[PDB]
Amino acid sequence: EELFTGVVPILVELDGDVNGHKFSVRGEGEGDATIGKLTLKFICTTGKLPVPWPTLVTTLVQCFSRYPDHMKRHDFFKSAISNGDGFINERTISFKDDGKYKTRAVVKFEGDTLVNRIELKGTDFKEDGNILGHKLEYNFNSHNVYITADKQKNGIKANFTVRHNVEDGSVQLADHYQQNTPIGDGPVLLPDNHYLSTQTVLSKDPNEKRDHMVLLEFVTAAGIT
Repeated sequence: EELFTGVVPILVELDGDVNGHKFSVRGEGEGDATIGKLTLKFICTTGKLPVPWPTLVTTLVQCFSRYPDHMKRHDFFKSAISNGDGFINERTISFKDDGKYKTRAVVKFEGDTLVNRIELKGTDFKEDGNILGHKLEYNFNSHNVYITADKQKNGIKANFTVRHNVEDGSVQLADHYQQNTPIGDGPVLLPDNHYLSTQTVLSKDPNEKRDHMVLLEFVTAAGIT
């Protein structure tokens, strides 16, 4: 196809509930799948965010990952978007010794804009833990997202552990269980085992007074040759 040949505008909408605390996040930016780069700004439209921004990074469009040419057949994300009318991204994020997030999102184009609509539910968090107690540093480490084809439902699955730096020098782990499935019936390509290498830098908009997160991200596919 040709849907990701240049810079594409992106829109992210997230509605969540963590331990009863409801909230909403709006994301605006653009992506360039050719170099595997994302640049988006996120705002909490309901006031202050009840959880640390970094815990939402993975939830807040892997179709923008850079897949080297020889791995083009393994780019399930792009394939599903152009042959299956987008895809669904479901995850269970388990924070060690704390609560967990369960997320469902639909990723598809709306006009010339790639949209990621998410519903998030957080349960069993310690009101004084690293999440609700905002004890995580404002940064984000580099991770590898291991992808494999689903064994029974024409889709993929991924597993990886995100490492959140705690302000006391410790690290808060977040195990991710990911599942993707195209929204449409059409034939989408299934990949062989491989992973996505990711780098992310978080920052602030000096002129933004609402709770927010400016984000820069580089993702590259690897594991085959």
